Amino acid sequence: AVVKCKPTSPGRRHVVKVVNPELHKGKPFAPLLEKNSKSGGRNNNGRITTRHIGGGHKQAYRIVDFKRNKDGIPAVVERLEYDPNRSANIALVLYKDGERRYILAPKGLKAGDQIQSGVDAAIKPGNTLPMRNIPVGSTVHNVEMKPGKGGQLARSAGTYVQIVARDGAYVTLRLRSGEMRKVEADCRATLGEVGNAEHMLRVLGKAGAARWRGVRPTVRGTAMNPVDHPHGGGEGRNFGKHPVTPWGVQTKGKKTRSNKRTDKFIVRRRS
RNA sequence: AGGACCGAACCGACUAAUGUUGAAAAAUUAGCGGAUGACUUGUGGCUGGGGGUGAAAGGCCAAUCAAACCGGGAGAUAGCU
RNA sequence: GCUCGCCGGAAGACCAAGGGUUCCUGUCCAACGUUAAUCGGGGCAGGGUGAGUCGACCCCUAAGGCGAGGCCGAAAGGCGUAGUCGAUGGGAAACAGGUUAAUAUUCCUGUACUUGGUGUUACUGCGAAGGGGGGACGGAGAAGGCUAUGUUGGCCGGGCGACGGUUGUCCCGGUUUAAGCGUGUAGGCUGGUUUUCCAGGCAAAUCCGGAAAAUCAAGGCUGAGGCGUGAUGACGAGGCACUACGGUGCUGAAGCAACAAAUGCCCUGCUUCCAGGAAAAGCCUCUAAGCAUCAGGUAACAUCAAAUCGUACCCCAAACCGACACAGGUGGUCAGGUAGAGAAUACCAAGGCGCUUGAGAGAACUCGGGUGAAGGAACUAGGCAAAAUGGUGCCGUAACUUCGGGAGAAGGCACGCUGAUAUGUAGGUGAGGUCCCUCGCGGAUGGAGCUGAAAUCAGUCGAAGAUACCAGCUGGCUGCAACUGUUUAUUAAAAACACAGCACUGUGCAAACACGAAAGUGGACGUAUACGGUGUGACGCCUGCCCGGUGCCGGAAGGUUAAUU
RNA sequence: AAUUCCUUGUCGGGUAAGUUCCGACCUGCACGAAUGGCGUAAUGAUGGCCAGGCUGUCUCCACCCGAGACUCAGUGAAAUU
RNA sequence: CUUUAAUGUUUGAUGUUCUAACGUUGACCCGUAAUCCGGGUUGCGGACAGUGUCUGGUGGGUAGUUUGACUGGGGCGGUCU
Repeated sequence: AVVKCKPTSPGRRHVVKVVNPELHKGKPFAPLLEKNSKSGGRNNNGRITTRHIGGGHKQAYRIVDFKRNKDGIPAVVERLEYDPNRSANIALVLYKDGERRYILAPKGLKAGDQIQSGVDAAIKPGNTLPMRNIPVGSTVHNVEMKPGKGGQLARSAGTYVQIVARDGAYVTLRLRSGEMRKVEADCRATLGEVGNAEHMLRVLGKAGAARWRGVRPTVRGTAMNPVDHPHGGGEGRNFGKHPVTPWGVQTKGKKTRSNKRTDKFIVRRRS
């Protein structure tokens, strides 16, 4: 659910919460956890490659099955769980064979729902089948880009891919960005939309929240003594030059796709 | 419940006076701000010089920073004292 | 040595880091000590540090480091797999008393405990570089039950007062005792037991997990403290023999109860929230490869080993970092009494210092402070500074407002002491006794005793009763920024910087981007409700016209147009 | 007006008197709507202004308590030249 | 020798298809109790991508420098034969 707190304190006026009592009020399944230490935006060389990364509440990783390769074995859900590594929720499933796994939560899934992966699976939210068997004009998530590696597309809170056409060994899709892409007609795609749609409605209401997520403050650059930034400074707020990133790139229209390796799977890039 | 409140420890450093070859190569006394947090601290580790880092001041990087220190090219050049 | 003074949440006590003999004793006084110096953290000599249980080493691992191979790189060399290192973390074991001039839970006494090795006896399925369980973990809040500690009484011992009174409801001192062993309570978690079956736990599996039936509801685990033992002891205020008043032998009475009570223990818990909260090993189990009248494993006893290094002293300081015996800085633990909300603050105990130049005089003037005639900001850039305000409870509290606030608005009233209501009340605690029992650390009754507010009435003293330290000045208009916060260490705390939110734009994953000649890493073990960049800067009303120029995003006919030919 | 040169713009408010301050006027030398515009409760060791209260801030200083200064003994610098 | 079509060969361009180089930060197997690497099998792309040399454009992102003299101070103006 969604709820807007009371302005009993400054910084609580506009903060909005996404409360969902369906989540698990306890610890997750340890066998599916591992070590994940914060990075700080630095690399093997120690330099900060990406900025605005630092601190944040401690986090444990959830071993999520982005492949769903346990075909022909129904699995029932047990509980929904919070995952900080991603914006979407996850549900602790239980296969008939006694094995447990983590997956993404579809739009209207609940505890006790049955799911089956493979080609002989039913067409209902949560099941996984190759796209060669999915009806055209349907909705899917956790889509794969290559057979056998695991879903990569539509893994966000309320994101979904909509299958729109099929001609041969490939199937065309409309991604949440509006792009029109075509991928092999053998990749696995789960039905339904990832259910956390109300996540985009969450309001932090104060700066400290962005620190819990690990977002360090972002200084503009308009006043950045010119040695640091092309925007530089000047007596007052002059800013009389084009918008440019550091290292000299526009940032306000310059398209920077230099792949030229696919040239086949793009149809309607966007806009 | 709170980046809530009064207020010590604790972290700060707004003003004043003293001190200005000082007790101190930036402190002291009287008051002051914050004080469950974007807090603070210990131990160890990573980022190295046109580079690092920076809630950004051209600030910090061993009392030294509009480009650290050491040694070297080097007895640089110096139509200037 | 007798006094006075100072800290006493330290200016006391115990350590890490660091220092490295500054430790104790004797001797010495050139130099060092901001003076003298018989003294000294000074000089010379000598002595001093005792561990199976504390710590390190060691076992395991984190961020991270090196890195056989190997990938990459003009050379140097760089990253990194398997692995190996790396604490600030996890991992078996000792408490009290006594003792040295200087060392201790290290030595002595007493009482214990732990992990291994070997051997003996009996019963036996034992086994890993594997599997699983466990270890294993967040913040906040809430009480409840306890202890350390403290208070009073009782008891024991002594005392009868330099000056009125002091054989009493008087004064002083003491009333301490551990780990360990057994008891397994308050209370927390959890439904157990027996068998059959199974796509999973990389192979196997009696253990994990899963599934279907049967059967009893009490089963087990965790767990402070209390109680008993440990302890016919030890310690013990004081006495008694040696007694150089330097000290040693023996002896040594009472050693209970009640109340209060922690920020610590039960609690790695309970409750709740979103920011969703380390790893590996040891340990407990599972079997595989393999070995079985073996080896191995288990229970009991006997016995052996538990090495090596460190331990002195200072450690908020005169011994570390600051050139000084420098008003500085420096992490962790212990946390007494009265008043108090309190680790504030004031006076004190234990304990430790009086700050390594003193004396006299009592001028200007400076520094740090007290007070003030009448006036009360006229001083001044400016109420700078100083003064004043200051607490508890009740009454009361405006425009505005995002309806939370503003607000402790402003303002007003009473605060002491004695007695009584009540020989000390409400209330808390709770004994004996009585009764019950699944007979225990039980339950209920019971209300002793202890403890202890607040309120009113009356009376009383004083100039003044929140008498001291301690402890908000308030109100009105308005600019800027929303606010909390943040920055020029060492002249700039601000209207700048950040900020939640909004917007444009890029990015379809071998993502853009960034670091790197490269491999490759971060971004991210993320996937457009996402990441990066730019601008603006809560929120509310809004964000208007112009694409000529620059740049960007696009297109097509033609013209120009490189190497190459 | 944190922007207004002429300028102490005019009027009014408050003051015995107000180049600052508040409220309107608009003749914008030279505001302007995300290098954001107009407002904005609340916050503020923020900038400016007006009151109450209290004050040695002043009229105008006076006395007292201490530490130096001054005298005596001991150790014994400095910048400058 | 003045001329014009299917063909043989020549090469040149557009397009379709394929695989044998190449790629694979796709799956699986082995070295091997190893998310590296290598090899192997298979699958998807496929002469594209990518790299190298030459080359046009872009390029304050990063460097090395220049930015005159006279002058009733300099600058501005003005002048320089």
